[PDB]
Amino acid sequence: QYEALCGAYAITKQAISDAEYIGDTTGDPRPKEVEDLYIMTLSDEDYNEKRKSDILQRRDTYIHSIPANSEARAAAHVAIKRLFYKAGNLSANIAAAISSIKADTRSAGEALNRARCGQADCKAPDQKWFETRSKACSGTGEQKQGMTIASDISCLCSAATGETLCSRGGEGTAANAQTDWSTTIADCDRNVEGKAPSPAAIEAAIAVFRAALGNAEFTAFVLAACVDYTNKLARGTINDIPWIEQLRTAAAKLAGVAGTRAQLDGMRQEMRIIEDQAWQAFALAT
Amino acid sequence: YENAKQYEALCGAYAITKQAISDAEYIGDTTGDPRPKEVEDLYIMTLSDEDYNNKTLTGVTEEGGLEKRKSDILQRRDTYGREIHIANSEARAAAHVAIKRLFYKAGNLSANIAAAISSIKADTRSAGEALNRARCGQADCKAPDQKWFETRSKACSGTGEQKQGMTIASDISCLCSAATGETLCSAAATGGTYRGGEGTAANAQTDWSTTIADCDRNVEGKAPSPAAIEAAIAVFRAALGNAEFTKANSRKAFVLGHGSASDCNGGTSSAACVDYTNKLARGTINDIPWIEQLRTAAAKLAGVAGTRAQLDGMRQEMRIIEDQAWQAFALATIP
Amino acid sequence: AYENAKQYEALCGAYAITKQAISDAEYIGDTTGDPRPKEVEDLYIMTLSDEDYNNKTLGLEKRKSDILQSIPANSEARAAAHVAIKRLFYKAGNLSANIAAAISSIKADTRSAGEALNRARCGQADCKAPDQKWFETRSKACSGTGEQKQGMTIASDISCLCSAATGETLCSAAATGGTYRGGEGTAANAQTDWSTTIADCDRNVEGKAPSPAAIEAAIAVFRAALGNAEFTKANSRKAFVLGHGSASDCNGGTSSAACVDYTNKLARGTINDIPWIEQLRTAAAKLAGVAGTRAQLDGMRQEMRIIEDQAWQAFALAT
Ligand SMILES: *[C@@H]1O[C@H](CO)[C@@H](O[C@@H]2O[C@H](CO)[C@@H](O)[C@H](O)[C@H]2NC(C)=O)[C@H](O)[C@H]1NC(C)=O
Ligand SMILES: *[C@@H]1O[C@H](CO)[C@@H](O)[C@H](O)[C@H]1NC(C)=O
Ligand SMILES: *[C@@H]1O[C@H](CO)[C@@H](O)[C@H](O)[C@H]1NC(C)=O
Ligand SMILES: *[C@H]1O[C@H](CO)[C@@H](O)[C@H](O)[C@H]1O
Ligand SMILES: *[C@H]1O[C@H](CO)[C@@H](O)[C@H](O)[C@H]1O
Ligand SMILES: *[C@H]1O[C@H](CO)[C@@H](O)[C@H](O)[C@H]1O
Ligand SMILES: *[C@H]1O[C@H](CO)[C@@H](O)[C@H](O)[C@H]1O
Repeated sequence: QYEALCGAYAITKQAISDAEYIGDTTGDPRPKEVEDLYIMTLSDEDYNEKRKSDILQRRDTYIHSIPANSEARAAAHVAIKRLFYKAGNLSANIAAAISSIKADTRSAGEALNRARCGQADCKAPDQKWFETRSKACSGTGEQKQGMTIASDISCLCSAATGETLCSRGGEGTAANAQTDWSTTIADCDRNVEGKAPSPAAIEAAIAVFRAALGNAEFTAFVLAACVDYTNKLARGTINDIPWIEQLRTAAAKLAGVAGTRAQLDGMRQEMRIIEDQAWQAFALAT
Repeated sequence: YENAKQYEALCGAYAITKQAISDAEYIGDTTGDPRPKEVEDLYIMTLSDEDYNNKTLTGVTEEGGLEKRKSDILQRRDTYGREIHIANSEARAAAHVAIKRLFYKAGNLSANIAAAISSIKADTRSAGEALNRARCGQADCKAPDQKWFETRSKACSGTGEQKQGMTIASDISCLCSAATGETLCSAAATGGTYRGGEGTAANAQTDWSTTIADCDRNVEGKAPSPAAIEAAIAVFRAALGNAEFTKANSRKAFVLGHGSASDCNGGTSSAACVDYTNKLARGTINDIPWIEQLRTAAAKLAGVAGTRAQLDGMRQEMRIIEDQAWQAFALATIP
Repeated sequence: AYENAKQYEALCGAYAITKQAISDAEYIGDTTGDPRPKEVEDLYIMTLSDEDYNNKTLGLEKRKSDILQSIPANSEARAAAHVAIKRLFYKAGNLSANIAAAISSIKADTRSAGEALNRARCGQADCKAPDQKWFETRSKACSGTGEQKQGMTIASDISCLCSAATGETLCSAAATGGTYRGGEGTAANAQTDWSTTIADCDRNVEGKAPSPAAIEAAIAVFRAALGNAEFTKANSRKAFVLGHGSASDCNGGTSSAACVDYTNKLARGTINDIPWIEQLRTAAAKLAGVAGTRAQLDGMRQEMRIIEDQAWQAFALAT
């Protein structure tokens, strides 16, 4: 077999790229113009920073002025005061939304890693990744079945009677599994160029796993073999078996990045709108 | 122990049909959808003494609340101080048309916003009817009764009248009901009633809410997703196969069963099968009646996502219309 | 009998998407908001000063009388509302230019996507009529014995998988190709074994607009069907074969021989390296970029309409 096992390894060894979701970062801060225009409309008390220098210069053609010190300067100010506040109070929402995405992506990254490696220590092959071959692949004494992606490449790919079909029944092959990890990866780690994670790719891998579920050897939701996920299955759902649940939790956090993406793009457009709104309000002060 | 994977596929499809599509999961918040009260309140301001009265009955905007608020709009809702919310300069009149332009546009958008909501309401209910039409033979799917199955001969083997795939239940009933019993489909999977070729849909109903137990305990608190429908078909097509049958009209890969059969309208454990060759003529699994309804529901669930994008965009225009109204209101505050 | 249909249907789904039209106009809304709003151009002349008001710097009088069904009075706003309109005027001027580039970017992206679909089905971006250039020899298209032009086209893999001597409705619900028999690659014989084999797919086509997800979905369908666990000797990776089973060659005489052994063409175990899936991915990627550019297009149209609203607010100062 050995098809969904290495496939899930590539999906767990994908690359979460926060930058490909956050995107612009240029319109996210409060537009400099709605801040420069604001100061020039501060009447004759608050205006009198080293930033007044950048304003009233850099015409960019070959841009700003102190308007009439009448009520129109304050009349324009109260118009842009909300425009100034709206950008600043929207940039915080954009920044908070970015932190939501960054938390979700890494959390989905942790779930993707914790699905394969232990916690997040996949930099080196911990021995806790692989367990005994009676309580982890058979689950007799303790119900510790099918824990990780690599916790299943031990059974059906160790012991005897196999012509690399999956490229110590009862005992623990922890070190042999550590060696079998090197042999197994050699038939893997090709990756898929690590393009990006996708919630559909997790469901597709999950669905592909459900296809290979089944075997007609001697001791129903199984994959000799020594797998028998029915040990910890409890109710038939794979929502109990660990690595499927960890993959699903990662998809749930990854599902939220698109929702914040639609919110985030529209908020940036509003900032671009608030720029154009402000210039047509500086004319209020003639 | 025999037809376990096939049940897992059908139970997966049943799960989505048992899932509910709440309308508000797509419509969302509607407190900002209507015409903003700020742009309305600003419109009463730039009106002068004339046209500002209850007796303007010939033209009234939303003054069915007997006006009243016309003079009470000038409130004091601010910070520790009171600032917000009208003389009668030429700027007052010149600001009215600027508000009137956005006052119209906000109201038009409110109608357009409501129009997109009605599209979502219709599509979701139309989609909801489709999922039901797969689980039952109706758009309601209420009582596990009322004969939404058919005879064994017609529904499982397609001998008399080609009626395979009519409902996900019929395919579940045929696959999990035979004389020979085991943990074939589920734990309590014997299905003794629906055994003979003459076995009517009543027999299936009598052993329906006994083999469907695990499925209803496994439907989780999620919502149907168009990928979930396509996923449900993927596990279904993966399980379709039984290399043993009746030669002609035995196109396998269209058989949901096991072992030598020669029939699926019988008592043998093997006859716990459904041959679709007599319905899947075109050659596609997607021609099974509950597959099309699954795809019909998934298609409608993709349509509401786009209308949601239109709905969200309209509320953005409404909100920036509210801000632009204050800009036009600042025209009047000129000496 | 039908012994490759599970493999055939996966290939037929891809052929269905390639035989589908993207309709370059479905991703555009209208040519109303795209051009510069004439009202802003109209309001430009109502405050276009009194000098340069009819001085066309190489007409203006016809446009100044065009406004017939307020007054271009010489006040401050005649030069104090023009500046606000000027700021808006060229902002919408660049915006409509960017809109035109976005439309051209969409059209170029859809054509490149549509070319890729034709490239996967046929080998060229012009799927006009069945040509011998579409297929190649068994040695190349199916068995990989002599050259590695294996996954060139879906059309060659279909002809390799659904054509052999021994074959009763091997797939396609009607007949089996009887000329592409063994070393006789005869790409012309694969052309004779084409219209008979491909007629079911020319009925499975529907009004399903070519979508990025459907292309990735059909690839998953092919992934499931990719397998032949018996096959033959070294460099015969059994997971990367598409056939009945228990063979030693591909496209020979046996129905089993109707197989495609990508082992020689494939590398790093990535099916996303067979020619047709590559093009399918290229088409899917470009189609996604169409969605992104269309999202920009509607956003730009939104900014143009608000610019026109700002024009009156700027122009209302002249009263
Ligand atoms: C894009 O917007 C800019 C905004 O300035 C336009 O630039 C002006 O174009 C007018 C055209 O008659 C010239 O007279 C000005 O000298 C330009 N000013 C500057 C600062 O560039 C420009 O025309 C717009 N369109 C394009 C294609 O650039
Ligand atoms: C924006 O936030 C400031 C405080 O940071 C607050 O004083 C102001 O009222 C807010 N205005 C808006 C429009 O949100
Ligand atoms: C819709 O727009 C038209 C434009 O003439 C306007 O007369 C009408 O009042 C608008 N709708 C509403 C509900 O205001
Ligand atoms: C299913 O039922 C048949 C007929 O009784 C039996 O022969 C098989 O052994 C069983 O699995
Ligand atoms: C399916 O049923 C047949 C008898 O029809 C039996 O021989 C097989 O063992 C069973 O799987
Ligand atoms: C190819 O399939 C045919 C069916 O027509 C069978 O007769 C052969 O044995 C097989 O190789
Ligand atoms: C495929 O063709 C081989 C040729 O030997 C035959 O043995 C198999 O029975 C058939 O399916």
